[PDB]
Amino acid sequence: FTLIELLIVVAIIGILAAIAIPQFSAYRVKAYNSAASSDLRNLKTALESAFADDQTYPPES
Amino acid sequence: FTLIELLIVVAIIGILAAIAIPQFSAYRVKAYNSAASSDLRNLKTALESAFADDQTYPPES
Repeated sequence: FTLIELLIVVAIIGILAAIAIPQFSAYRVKAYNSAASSDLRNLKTALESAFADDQTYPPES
Repeated sequence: FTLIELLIVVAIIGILAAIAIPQFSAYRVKAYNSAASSDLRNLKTALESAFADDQTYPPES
């Protein structure tokens, strides 16, 4: 509308364009880690189930 | 739901994935042993029954 109105908008667009976007890197690597430790604690039950069938842990591959 | 909610889950999955799984090796070898000593104490009764039939322990094989 008025030149002064178009001077507040550009003064607010500048504000709302920098709101300290956080580093969402550590908060995701923790999920990838806790998939692998879960997966290992599960894998152990398969190994120690299979031993109590065969008196041996499985052959590799 | 919220990023903080997905930060407690990964903080608990990490806990419940390490609960000091014990070594269930000695607690099974004892069973295998007590099968063999039972089996021997039984085998002795067959030998010393067979003697009191024949005046001799059996021939081998």
